[PDB]
Amino acid sequence: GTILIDLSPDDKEFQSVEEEMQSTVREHRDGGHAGGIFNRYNILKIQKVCNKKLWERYTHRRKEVSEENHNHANERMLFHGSPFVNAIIHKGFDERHAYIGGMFGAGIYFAENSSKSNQYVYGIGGGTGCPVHKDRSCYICHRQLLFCRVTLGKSFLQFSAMMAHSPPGHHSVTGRPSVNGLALAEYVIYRGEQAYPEYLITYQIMRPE
Ligand SMILES: O=c1[nH]nc(Cl)c2ccccc12
Ligand SMILES: [Zn+2]
Repeated sequence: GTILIDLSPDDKEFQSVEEEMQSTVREHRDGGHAGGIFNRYNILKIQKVCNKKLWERYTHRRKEVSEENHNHANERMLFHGSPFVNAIIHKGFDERHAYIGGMFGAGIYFAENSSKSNQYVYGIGGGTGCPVHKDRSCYICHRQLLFCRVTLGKSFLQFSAMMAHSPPGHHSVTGRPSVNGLALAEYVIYRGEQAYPEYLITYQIMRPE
């Protein structure tokens, strides 16, 4: 079902996706423990993920949510890092991609900061790092992130001091850091059909000069 189309680095689509990656790196409170130490990426490949059944499943949900929310899907593009990226692009998001222990209950988490999603590429809190070197700051091994279409609908705003259900009458949760003024929002959805893994980004973190 799924096919991957490579974007040309010469294509403005590839460049705006790269731009969204690079411009949303920030420093993290763990000093790089989970995702490694870096200020920018070496982007290796960007692919468009194409799956007609998964897309129809997404837009069918999007229209439902839209209809329930002052005609507004509230659709965003957000990063998602996960060791199960191969399964997500083939079979879609589901409960086995839910972060049981997350701050906003058991759902599927996305971030505005690419560097926040990079923390999850090798597992929760970076797991034990790359499979080859066991290094959470590995500069050699190739990482992948998804840059996804996410339907938020009516989003419950939850300020944070940094499968379950949406709070009644809402279709997601906005987790908004209230202490770190440079940290962008995270978002949690509770139905796999509310996200589509539109781009697959293959990259390395770069060692700071
Ligand atoms: O990109 C992400 N992937 N996985 C998780 Cl649990 C997560 C949790 C918070 C913020 C971002 C992410
Ligand atoms: Zn490695």
